[PDB]
Amino acid sequence: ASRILLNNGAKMPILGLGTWKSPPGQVTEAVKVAIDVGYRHIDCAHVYQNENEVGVAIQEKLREQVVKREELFIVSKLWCTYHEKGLVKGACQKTLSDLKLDYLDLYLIHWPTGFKPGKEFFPLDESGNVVPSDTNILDTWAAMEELVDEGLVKAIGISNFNHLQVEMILNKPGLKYKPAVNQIECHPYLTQEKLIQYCQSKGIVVTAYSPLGSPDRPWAKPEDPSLLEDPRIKAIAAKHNKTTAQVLIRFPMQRNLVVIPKSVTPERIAENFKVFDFELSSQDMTTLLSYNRNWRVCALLSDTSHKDYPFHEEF
Ligand SMILES: NC(=O)c1ccc[n+]([C@@H]2O[C@H](COP(=O)([O-])OP(=O)(O)OC[C@H]3O[C@@H](n4cnc5c(N)ncnc54)[C@H](OP(=O)(O)O)[C@@H]3O)[C@@H](O)[C@H]2O)c1
Ligand SMILES: O=C(O)COc1cc(Cl)ccc1C(=O)NCc1cccc([N+](=O)[O-])c1
Repeated sequence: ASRILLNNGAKMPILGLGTWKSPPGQVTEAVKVAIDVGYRHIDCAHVYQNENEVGVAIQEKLREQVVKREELFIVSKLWCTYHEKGLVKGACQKTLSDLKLDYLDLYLIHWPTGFKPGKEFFPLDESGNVVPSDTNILDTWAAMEELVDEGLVKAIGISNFNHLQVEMILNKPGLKYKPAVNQIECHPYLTQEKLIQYCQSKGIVVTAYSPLGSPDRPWAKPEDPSLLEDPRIKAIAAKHNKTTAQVLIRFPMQRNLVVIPKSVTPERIAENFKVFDFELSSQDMTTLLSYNRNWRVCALLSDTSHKDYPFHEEF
């Protein structure tokens, strides 16, 4: 199936378009092309600084009669500097205004860590440490629940939460909505078997981000492992007459994950969608899982001391 059922009764497309590092000058066209070739899910965030341009694309294709709103599944995320309960609605409405939408299908707490409120996305002190805010996960979650109650968003979820942090929410007395989704890094070098097992056992859908290894991440080092260039994965792709990326997107699909590869290149956007016409075998799957190195492309050492930093726990 093309979509997976969430706890709110809504269906989420298992393939979506990522937008981190899609420049505003190019993401409008990316999203238009993606909608043309069949994408219905777009992964957004305020911190990506391109939601206006994403919203221009969606507006235009609605106006062209290519899709209607109900067919789209638009996700955004509350940034770390807005975790205070008084700031959450404002942040959500800014995102809605930028995207020119009147609801989000899914709104996530982008990271469990709250940062000092202000204009800077990464507020630092004079020695480079990220400055935290005195906010906590449960209070932030209650503020997210209010967004559902007011119809701003149809579902809420989390991102980059370890299983203890997910448990905190599940075990909150008076909880009103369980998280629908946990969006985490996931690829053959970081296969997340225990966190996926946990999440799926609790009825939480998992979305895999950076499925191609985020080669464009701004802190990459030349010597870092490179998924798209891994000759072992290229070999699996050649035997299916598919590209490495296609293999890398199909892999989490077969683990009952949602997956959100990013591109601004029209040919790659189309290429990446062409993943429902082949199957990785059992051996392929076993092989790809065996490449795990517990290697993360997305972390922040300047915030390692945060009380809620998620990656000290095993999972
Ligand atoms: N929740 C969070 O904390 C979080 C964190 C990271 C990412 N995410 C979401 O996950 C999405 C995907 O992750 P990501 O952006 O880190 O990286 P990714 O999707 O793993 O990889 C994106 C990179 O791969 C290139 N690429 C795309 N398709 C390709 C293909 N068929 N062949 C060769 N290269 C290809 C892209 O280049 P071009 O674009 O130049 O074509 C870009 O450089 C993000 O955009 C964001 O929406 C969420
Ligand atoms: O967050 C994302 O979606 C992708 O990562 C981005 C994106 C942009 Cl626009 C800017 C900066 C980052 C980045 O340093 N993210 C890592 C990060 C941030 C905060 C906390 C953590 N943390 O580990 O607590 C990690």
